[PDB]
Amino acid sequence: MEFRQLKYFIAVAEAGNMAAAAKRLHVSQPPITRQMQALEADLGVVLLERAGHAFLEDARRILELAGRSGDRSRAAARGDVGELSVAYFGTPIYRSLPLLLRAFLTSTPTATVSLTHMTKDEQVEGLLAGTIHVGFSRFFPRHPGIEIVNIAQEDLYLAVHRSQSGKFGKTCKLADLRAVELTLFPRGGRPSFADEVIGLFKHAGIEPRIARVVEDATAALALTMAGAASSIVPASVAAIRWPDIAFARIVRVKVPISCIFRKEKQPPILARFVEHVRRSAKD
Amino acid sequence: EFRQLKYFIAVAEAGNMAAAAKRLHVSQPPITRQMQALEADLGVVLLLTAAGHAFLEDARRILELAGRSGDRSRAAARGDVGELSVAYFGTPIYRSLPLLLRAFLTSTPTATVSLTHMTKDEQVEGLLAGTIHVGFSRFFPRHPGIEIVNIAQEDLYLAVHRSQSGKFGKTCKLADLRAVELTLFPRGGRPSFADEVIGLFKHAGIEPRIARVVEDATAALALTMAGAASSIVPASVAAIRWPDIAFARIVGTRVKVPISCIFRKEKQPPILARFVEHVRRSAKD
Amino acid sequence: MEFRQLKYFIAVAEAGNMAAAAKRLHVSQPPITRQMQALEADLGVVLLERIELTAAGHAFLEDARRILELAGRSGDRSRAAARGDVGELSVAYFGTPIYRSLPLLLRAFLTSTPTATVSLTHMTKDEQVEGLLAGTIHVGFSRFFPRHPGIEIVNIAQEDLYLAVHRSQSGKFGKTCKLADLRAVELTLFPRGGRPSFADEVIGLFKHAGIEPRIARVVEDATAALALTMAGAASSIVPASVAAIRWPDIAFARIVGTRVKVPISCIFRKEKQPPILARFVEHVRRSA
Amino acid sequence: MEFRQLKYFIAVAEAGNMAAAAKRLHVSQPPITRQMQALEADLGVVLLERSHRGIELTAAGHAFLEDARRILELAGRSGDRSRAAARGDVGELSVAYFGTPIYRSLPLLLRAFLTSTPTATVSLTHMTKDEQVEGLLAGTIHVGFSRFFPRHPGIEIVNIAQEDLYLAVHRSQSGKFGKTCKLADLRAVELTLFPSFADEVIGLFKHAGIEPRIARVVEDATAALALTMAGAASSIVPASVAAIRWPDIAFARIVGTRVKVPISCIFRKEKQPPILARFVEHVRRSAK
DNA sequence: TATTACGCAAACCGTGGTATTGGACGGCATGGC
DNA sequence: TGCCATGCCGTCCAATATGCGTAA
Repeated sequence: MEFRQLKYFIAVAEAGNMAAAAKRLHVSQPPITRQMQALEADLGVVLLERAGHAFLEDARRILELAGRSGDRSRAAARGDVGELSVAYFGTPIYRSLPLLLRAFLTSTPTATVSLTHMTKDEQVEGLLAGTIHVGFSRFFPRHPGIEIVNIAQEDLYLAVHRSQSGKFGKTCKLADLRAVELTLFPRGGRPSFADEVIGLFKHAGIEPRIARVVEDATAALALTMAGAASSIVPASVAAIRWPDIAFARIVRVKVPISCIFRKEKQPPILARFVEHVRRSAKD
Repeated sequence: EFRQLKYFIAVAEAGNMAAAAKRLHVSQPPITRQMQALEADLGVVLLLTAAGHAFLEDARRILELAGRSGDRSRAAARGDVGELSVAYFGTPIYRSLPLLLRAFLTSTPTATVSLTHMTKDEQVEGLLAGTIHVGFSRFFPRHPGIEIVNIAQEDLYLAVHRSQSGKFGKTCKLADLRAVELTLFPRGGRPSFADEVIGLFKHAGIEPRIARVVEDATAALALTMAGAASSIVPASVAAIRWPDIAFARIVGTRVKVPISCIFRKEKQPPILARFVEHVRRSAKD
Repeated sequence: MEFRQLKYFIAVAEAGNMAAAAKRLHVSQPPITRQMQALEADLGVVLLERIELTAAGHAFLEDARRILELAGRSGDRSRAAARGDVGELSVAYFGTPIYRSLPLLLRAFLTSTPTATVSLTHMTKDEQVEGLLAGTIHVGFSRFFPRHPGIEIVNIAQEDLYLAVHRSQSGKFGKTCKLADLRAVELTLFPRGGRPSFADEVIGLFKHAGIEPRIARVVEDATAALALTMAGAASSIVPASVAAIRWPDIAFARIVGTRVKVPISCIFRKEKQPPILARFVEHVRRSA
Repeated sequence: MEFRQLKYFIAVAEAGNMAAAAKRLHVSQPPITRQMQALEADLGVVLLERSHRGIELTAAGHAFLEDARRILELAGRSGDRSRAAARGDVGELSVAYFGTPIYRSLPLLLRAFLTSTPTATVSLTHMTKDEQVEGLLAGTIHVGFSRFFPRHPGIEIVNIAQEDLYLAVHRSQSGKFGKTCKLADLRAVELTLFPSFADEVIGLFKHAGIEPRIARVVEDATAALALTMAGAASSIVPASVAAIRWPDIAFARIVGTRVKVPISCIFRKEKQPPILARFVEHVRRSAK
């Protein structure tokens, strides 16, 4: 079986004659009878004569998917349809990353996403291999073939129990915070949030008081919700109305958002994300 | 062209063009030239596969309809009933669904059957698009236009190594299992069996000690046969007499799992209607 | 078998080389090497290989970290006994109760018992029963536990369940919805990989109510699920602790039913209990 | 904080008088009292009150005496745990399988290895021959099991045993070929094969001199057996598949010169872990 | 009106030792209660 | 008279350096 025999058969069916369709497609009569006579051999039955209803219901359905299939394969390359395998790590989940995907899904409504938790490292392997598309965290070291895109900057906020709201007012700076018993995060991750918080202190001269380092951002505020600790978080987390906790920005003391992706052989839906995240960067 | 699709599907299988030609007894220049012609006729980079995997999917669909148009037309001319395309997910494939298929093929002798493995969700996509007439599994969520009919219900059986066989006996309750290392299944087929087993445990106030979930039933029973872990199967598998594995009927009130099938109620082809009449005719049996 | 042979080995396995480790330890390379060849003698197994660790190296790593962090706990365990303080209650947790539940119990406990402190450690519903029976953890919190022969399971309270949809979907369910109201909501659950946990009970509670539910996705934790919900790509189900927090662009709707509660629970080894856990267990039972 | 003070302070407490401790320790007394100064200086707390009649443990004395024995078990017991890891006595053998050996062959090999290494475990995941090698090289999988493995750099094939082939046909059709049969008897039978495998089966007819009549083709073994016991197909299966008493299926031993499929065992050549290093010790030895 | 009988053009395949100096830690002797 | 601390010194450890149109 081949394609010409199916369009012929449909044309011969709609025209009711092996010559009325021969003009409906602009070719002489011998080939009309040359291919349907050969069509009834690629099948075995006698469709028409000087089972035909059974093979017609299929032939119009074989070409229908053929045209529709071409419109999928092309639109797939245009990145209009496709699942984005997003990987993440840490603080930008609470507010940052969700707004970036929902804004990207407004940009490309047919696309879907799949979240896969991964450390800043397992992203690099996951990107250099092709398991994931983008990896979200804050502090990424360079890697010979991975490009970073710094999107924006977040403020850092002190978290404290509501009982001690007035003890630090609305907002206070970094030096006001030498005796605060900061309990940071995360335990996992070789140089992540806490390590850079410690860094912004030494660059500011104050050696920080740190009592414990817990697993999550939500584990440091868990201790704060019980008054058993005080922590410091990005503006993403402080945007959430956390019960029993009070927040205060810290006043050259920002941390960034950065997605990482492989620079070679980029899938289309990934490049449509890169398009939306770069236009969303400078704005 | 039809010669083009084949080549492409043989090339996505192969990964390189040289091996694919070996599978077609052709050379590399022919398939390369035709893939160039096809990439140009479609308008998408298909190269080492590219973002035109959707074309691979639709081309598999097209060749499926080509074959199932040939065979369909033949059997329709013969006055036969045709070829009932049945999908299956999970454990029914082991014993239950084969008996149902035999009971249908003997009653409708002019009819044949074809099996392709799909998930509970892949089965609804197949029932819609016209890929399959009926799908078979255990726990189906309702879906508009699709109808579910459970043929019968099966008992559950603990499956433990023949050494740890005399410990449980001929039958055992769920409460006997509060400290048993259960290796369940199937891993990754959406909510299916293992989730129902956990639900049956959680329904009796027992949060179960579960150590593993492996590929399908055969992997769990292979870790059982290997004296590594015990599992829970339904009676379809337990009635296959697996070597070195002993089964004890898990007795209880809500300890049973159904065999259900799904089909489209909109446009029911005649073979599907005959098979549904048989299935309902075997609802009480 | 010597403490400096432990501090050297740990910094080696962490930095990944016998030079940045000596840099991280303020020593030279010869003594770092000389103490490892002495370490490989008292134990008898090759730990390091030209740097990665042998399987002997990793199994010995978790032993050496248990030793050092034990001495660090004792360093403060003694100074608090001098002042007669109640001390450190090492508590573990797994799952949804960390968002509101467990913070409030520790809040009230640290009010009634003032001289005590707490350490939070994220373990698994069976990684706890290991720590309990070994003493590394006093009480571990989570939802659904299996009975273990040495551990006493105790329930604390019930929490409700809330369907989590985007703020736009809020009118579809209003304030209250039942389980059957969700028969066709593509749900994104959690936690992924923490043995049988939350998602497996939600699958049960539907299955218990005769609803084989639609499950779309399972992600790492609750935070990752509500993220896909506040982005519109998901609709989730969270307990009361997660919903008691006001989350942006997310509308929570209570699930109404006669068997739709999930519990708060802690576990403790009932054999040789330290006195601070006793002052703690006498406070959690009073919560009922 | 060093180990010598831990053995002393316990002996000082167990003796009740530091003088008696030095004898049980086979040392002179001035070390005892001198070590306890540095011990209480590194800790920064008072453990012992001294009189002319002996000592008595302070509040820190008891509180640290428990921490002391706990540190000293692990120090001694960490050596025995590390020797087991290096010895391969402990470890999870992460096996990956593909196809028909899972029905009987691989279970018995895992059983024979576990019988010979009882303090070990097995994680059984399912992978394609390409996922195995793409995983063995990376390291996510210890050993891969399947029928026919392609020679690849970095790995090592081990053809351990051979399995005869068996005609699978329905119980009704069972008297048509006998308890055994040669390859040529199967000229007319319509064979529903499955992969890989089905490529090698046709090879076995073609290598004995037959162009077989292939009817259908699935890609699951239980899918071929399903059609067979349903009265819709016949197939050719390994002995592991025929070893299972299949409910309505009958099996007939295919006999002939070199008509058998092998059981192959694939693993990475370099840098093999202990639990694998013993497992291959059990693979090659059991080849007899 | 549908097959047939032709020919020509077109399609398409063959780190680990070595040496020294500083400290640790024990063992005898004395002082303090 | 035990029992605990304090010096002094010697030895050991450790760490830096073919497929159509045309014709029949």
